[PDB]
Amino acid sequence: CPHSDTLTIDPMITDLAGETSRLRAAGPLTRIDLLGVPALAVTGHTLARQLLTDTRLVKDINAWSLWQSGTVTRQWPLIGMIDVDRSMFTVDGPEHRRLRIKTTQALTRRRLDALKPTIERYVAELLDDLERAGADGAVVDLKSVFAYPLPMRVISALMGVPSEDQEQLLTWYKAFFSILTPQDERLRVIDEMHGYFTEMVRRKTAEPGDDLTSALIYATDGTPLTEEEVIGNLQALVAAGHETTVSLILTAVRALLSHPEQLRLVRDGEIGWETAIEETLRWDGPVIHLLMRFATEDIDLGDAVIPRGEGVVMSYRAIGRDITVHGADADDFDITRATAARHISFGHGPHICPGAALARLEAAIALPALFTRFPHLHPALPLDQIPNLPVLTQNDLSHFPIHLGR
Ligand code: HEM
Ligand SMILES: C[C@]12CC[C@H]3[C@@H](CCC4=CC(=O)CC[C@@]43C)[C@@H]1CC[C@@H]2O
Ligand SMILES: [K+]
Ligand SMILES: [Mg+2]
Repeated sequence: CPHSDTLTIDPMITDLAGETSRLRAAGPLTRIDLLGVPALAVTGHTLARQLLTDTRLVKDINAWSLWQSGTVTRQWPLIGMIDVDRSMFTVDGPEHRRLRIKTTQALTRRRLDALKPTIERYVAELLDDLERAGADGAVVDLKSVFAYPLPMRVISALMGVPSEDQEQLLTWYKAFFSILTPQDERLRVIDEMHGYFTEMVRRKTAEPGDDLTSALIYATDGTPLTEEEVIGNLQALVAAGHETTVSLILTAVRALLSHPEQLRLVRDGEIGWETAIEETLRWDGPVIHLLMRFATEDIDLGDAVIPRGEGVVMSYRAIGRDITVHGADADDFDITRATAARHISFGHGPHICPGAALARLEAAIALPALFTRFPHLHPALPLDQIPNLPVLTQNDLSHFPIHLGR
């Protein structure tokens, strides 16, 4: 714990709070190390906003000098987070809008109303599971019984993933995200995931349905998307759709239970559940780091330069704790704070999250339904002793022991 001018991101997530504070105090641009690979980290709000609209920063991995020289390869444990197939994720420019449009149109709040009953149905279902599990005052894992399955169910409904394949998806993703997965196994899981979605796209081509995957395939709007692009989008939509939303639900519940006066505020209708959700995103949101962007040429920030070829990471957790924007109490959870909804936790610029409306809806429906159903819900384990899974880029809580109460 001597001074270092490069900040190593610990992959066991041993001290997230401290690391997040360190990242802020070294910011708003600072050198980080990711499992032995160097990059810059944007930890400031204003500077992130600027760079996320800066055209000289591209997603394409071939723009990465460390990928050109071959000093970073597929053996890097984080490689699956950026070296993926052509999709809205990995593209920039006029091409990019073509890859987003059907998704953004499908995920407008008004189109989402059609999905609302389905979400309600799954929330009711899994609450029933919660009732049965937590009977006779037993300790229950809120994640595995409620928060983990709900978002997969919902995104699978939207994309048209069959009910019976979802378990296997969840197993893959656990392996994919965990630092502890052997790299040879992770890459194999990555190939198996690719294989599954390739066949899902072929199936939806042969027999299209009332789902977004079928819309990605057959476009009214009216050049049709290629096979790589449909598959690519599909992958991005399910992975993101599931992994982030799980976190958002668990962190909201933790935040509110650990600040019961504030839970009271939303229950008695003085602050919207929605606002509670926004402050959760600012304070304790699903994304820790977002890999990764690359400079097509030198980028001059006045008293700093991002060199051509260099990798740039968006540290969205640190950005949410920005004191310049949120004030001295940034590190506090406060759903009444004036800047609650002024975060960029869904991102900014062209690559801004297209599912943001769905995420907000899922949480807005899930949270009041949870606490209405179980008003004396409380932790069977001190909330501050709930550990993160060793997942470096994602705010992935391990387990959430509760009693239904009463
Ligand atoms: C709490 C929930 C969520 C959080 C915190 C979140 C956050 C983000 C962020 C920060 C990005 C990109 C930021 C950047 O490029 O720098 C993103 C991209 C994306 N997200 Fe969301 N997201 C959430 C839920 C979702 C949902 C529900 C979906 C789909 C239903 C989704 C689908 C996508 C896709 C496909 C991309 C890549 C978009 C692109 O690069 O153009 N995410 N997510
Ligand atoms: C980075 C991310 C989790 C990993 C996702 C990413 C969307 C694109 C994507 C496609 C894949 O095939 C692997 C998972 C990834 C790399 C998600 C967007 C927000 C979320 O934090
Ligand atoms: K690839
Ligand atoms: Mg120094």
